[PDB]
Amino acid sequence: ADLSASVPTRPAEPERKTLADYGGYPSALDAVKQKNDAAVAAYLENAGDSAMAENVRNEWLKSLGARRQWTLFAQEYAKLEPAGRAQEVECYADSSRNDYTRAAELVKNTGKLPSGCTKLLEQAAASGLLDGNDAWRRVRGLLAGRQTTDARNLAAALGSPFDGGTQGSREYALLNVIGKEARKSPNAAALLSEMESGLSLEQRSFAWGVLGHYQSQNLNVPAALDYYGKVADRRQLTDDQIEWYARAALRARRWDELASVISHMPEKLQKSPTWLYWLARSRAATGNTQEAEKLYKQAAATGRNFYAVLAGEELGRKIDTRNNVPDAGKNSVRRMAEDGAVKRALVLFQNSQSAGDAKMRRQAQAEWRFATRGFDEDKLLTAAQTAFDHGFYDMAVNSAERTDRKLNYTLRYISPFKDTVIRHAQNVNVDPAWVYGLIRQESRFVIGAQSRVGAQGLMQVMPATAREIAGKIGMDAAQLYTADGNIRMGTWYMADTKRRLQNNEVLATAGYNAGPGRARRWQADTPLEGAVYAETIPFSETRDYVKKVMANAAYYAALFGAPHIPLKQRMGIVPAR
Ligand SMILES: CC(=O)N[C@@H]1[C@@H](O)[C@H](O[C@@H]2O[C@H](CO)[C@@H](O[C@@H]3O[C@H](CO)[C@@H](O[C@@H]4O[C@H](CO)[C@@H](O)[C@H](O)[C@H]4NC(C)=O)[C@H](O)[C@H]3NC(C)=O)[C@H](O)[C@H]2NC(C)=O)[C@@H](CO)O[C@@H]1O
Ligand SMILES: CC(=O)N[C@@H]1[C@@H](O)[C@H](O)[C@@H](CO)O[C@H]1O
Repeated sequence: ADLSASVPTRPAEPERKTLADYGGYPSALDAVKQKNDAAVAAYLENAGDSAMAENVRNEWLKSLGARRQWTLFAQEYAKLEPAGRAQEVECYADSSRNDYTRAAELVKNTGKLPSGCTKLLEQAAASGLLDGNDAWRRVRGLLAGRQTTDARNLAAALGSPFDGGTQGSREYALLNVIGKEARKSPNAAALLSEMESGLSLEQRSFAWGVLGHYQSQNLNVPAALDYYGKVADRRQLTDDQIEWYARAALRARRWDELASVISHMPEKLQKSPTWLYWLARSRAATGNTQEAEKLYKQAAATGRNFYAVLAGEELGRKIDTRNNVPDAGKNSVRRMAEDGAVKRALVLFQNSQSAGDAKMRRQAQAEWRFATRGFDEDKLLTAAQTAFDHGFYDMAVNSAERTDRKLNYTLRYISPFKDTVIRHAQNVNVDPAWVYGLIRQESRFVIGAQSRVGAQGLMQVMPATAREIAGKIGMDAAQLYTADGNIRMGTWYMADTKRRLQNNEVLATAGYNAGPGRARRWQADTPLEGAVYAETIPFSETRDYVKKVMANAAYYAALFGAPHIPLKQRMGIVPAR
């Protein structure tokens, strides 16, 4: 195979123009918030075809839609690239044309939606254009999610308001069971059992789903399964509720019930790597061996993710990190940087480095995603190398991981900084592939990374945690902000957290992100299969984090040439508390 040399040649602008436009970008976003339409229009008038312009235009359109300025809205909406239109902007545009095409899928969402989309659904409901079953499921989901005003407004649009005498008032009164606080009460199940006979099938099913969901996410597995067992129509459940029913069944090793629950999930959820793999494990455990193999093949086909790897291992396939494509040609790598949109991203990236401007760097990321948005796989792999060469490490990974068939593992799983990471890992006796896997997920190798809550650097150590580490290993807490000190702190904390959690690497990974006390709370009174512990982590961020860090670690270990450790063995057994 050759990679194609075809690269885009979009109009380029001088560095001066890119930097001038960025100079005005924060003020343009402020002008949207201040409803200074003349200022926003002036910023966009001579903007390049950039992510800056797209972002300002999208934010402007949300404001124009909220203010029902439809002539100007329609004019600016048409200027967006279709794949660049924000969800809420699309909802406003369709609503302005009385087109409720999107409502049939949007109403399946049981949580907060942007205002334009929330209103699209209310308008569809008032015109009788919503499926009633789905609409009331959304009302219930909003009630259980403390979106009470949105629930009230949708019920009113359905013709049954909360202060009416009918269905809406009954749904609203059920907050004494399904409220965020009510559902935790020791008497919630007794209260629901007393009123059950007066509830509809759908109200009963949803309310038992709320109580089961709370118990399951609290890891009270027997009670969770008792409550979920009372759900007569499982399709009434929110997606989170039915996934937490599956998680309780998985954790209890109820393979039949797990398969039954998965069969009631939306098709989208059934076809996820998670539930393809665990349904396959259920079929294996019940002696449905050929069907297990079929499901493992489907899970393995979903990509490079945690469950695709575990599914491959059940088929006898181990990770193989050789590339199945050649390197991009160097002339194409050079010409890619000449494309106007790629150049703009590289200009903002390089100037963010030289000027120490973290906000400019974030907009450089946005320009990169914008520039590469439509790219076929050959262009993605070419642009990934362009990014890597310029030191734009997170965007090298971003572009390389977006392919489906053409795999360059050296750009998906970059490993800069080995002259620092490897020795710090060795010094505390921790697996370097695990450290690289953790860095990839934490920062994507961005030296200056800072999360919204203040986690800092390559290894995303919190200032309060850095303070404690510094006091234990003879450092100044400000070394958190240097690459070498950050890696020393993060590796030491991986090792210390592991020591505190029965020396288990799965617990340590969870504890790094959620705190050691959380990781320990999530253990059971008996041992847990490692992937079962991971899939039943109550915090969605940490659950996703553990699977991504451990899958990354498996790829790094293969690239590093370490003795082979199957991912299922890396997950191993999480000990009883
Ligand atoms: C929004 C979001 O999720 N951002 C995450 C960010 O949370 C991740 O950072 C991790 O956060 C967790 C949760 O706060 C940190 O856990 C705490 O860690 C400290 C230090 O180990 C624990 O305090 C100590 O507890 C012992 C036991 O009782 C006491 O003896 C000590 O006195 C006490 N020390 C101090 C200084 O108080 C604390 O209990 C943990 N919290 C909980 C709830 O268990 C964790 O350290 C932190 N990780 C790092 C590497 O800093 C971040 C990284 O994944 O990602 C996101 O930005
Ligand atoms: C810069 C930033 O926000 N990085 C976060 C990190 O803080 C978090 O621990 C991790 C969890 O998946 O996800 C990364 O994207």
